[PDB]
Amino acid sequence: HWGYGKHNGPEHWHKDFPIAKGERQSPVDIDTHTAKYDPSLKPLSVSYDQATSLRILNNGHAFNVEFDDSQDKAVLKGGPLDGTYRLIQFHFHWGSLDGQGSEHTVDKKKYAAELHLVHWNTKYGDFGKAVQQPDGLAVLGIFLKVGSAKPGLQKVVDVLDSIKTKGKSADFTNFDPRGLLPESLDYWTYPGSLTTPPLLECVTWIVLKEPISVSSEQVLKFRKLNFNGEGEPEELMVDNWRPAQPLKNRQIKASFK
Ligand SMILES: NCCCN(CCc1ccccc1)CC(=O)N(CCc1ccc(S(N)(=O)=O)cc1)Cc1ccco1
Ligand SMILES: [Zn+2]
Repeated sequence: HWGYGKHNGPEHWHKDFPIAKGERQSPVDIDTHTAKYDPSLKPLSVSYDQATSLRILNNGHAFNVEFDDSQDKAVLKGGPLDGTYRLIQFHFHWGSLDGQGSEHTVDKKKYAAELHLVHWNTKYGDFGKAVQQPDGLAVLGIFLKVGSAKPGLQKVVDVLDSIKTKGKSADFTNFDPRGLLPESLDYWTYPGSLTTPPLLECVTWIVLKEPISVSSEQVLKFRKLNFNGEGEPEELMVDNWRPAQPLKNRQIKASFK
């Protein structure tokens, strides 16, 4: 159905998902000179000590590392958020070359990739209910630039050969997502949407200012994945990012001066 090619990519999504042209779509460009410091914003609380990763899945658009979200084990709170949001999965968006790949941009700069740690508001009971609410999800976004290797990413990189094609999964227990964070939790925040269909306007976005560095070899392995299923013509999983969407009547707030 939808995808990232010329015939089914982001410019086509509105025909099946008319919210694609909505009032709070993501991603957006973060204009750093226009984002206002909000001293009312609290420090983020990232509590991943008890995270329970389970499985890694190639879903035909990215790969997801899935977590046990049946209890409050890995949660995001504070910052702009009211209440408690449970980690359900993380995934990335990346490019065919290092000069593109991120979904959010910073003063129009594109990073090589972007990590999304996806959390749902426990007041709605399950993820499917949460996505129907304007405050249902919180996605923590982290930019990736190419330079030195990220040691905490290597366990992900090394399993990708086992999930090359759409629909393949592999056991992925005991992975610590704290190894994917940068040092600083300074962030920008704004109300937005899922960046893939169904594009629901249910996300509080929290985008960290500090990128993580990954090595060229690490991102090259991302680019060896396939959008296609096994025994189908090979289409490399690259450029699985949606471009920036109109900001409309929204303000991006900064946690830092
Ligand atoms: N059983 C198959 C799992 C598929 N799940 C169902 C999970 C579920 C849990 C409890 C109750 C019902 C369903 C749907 C799902 O995960 N999607 C991807 C969601 C998603 C998340 C982050 C981003 S992003 N890039 O913005 O971070 C973009 C999209 C599609 C979707 C559908 C509706 C909203 O989304
Ligand atoms: Zn995403």
